[PDB]
Amino acid sequence: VARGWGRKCPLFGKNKSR
Repeated sequence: VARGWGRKCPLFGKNKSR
């Protein structure tokens, strides 16, 4: 359900996690 891990999931997408 999270095709955009880089954004959705933080642990996976630290970029968006900030």
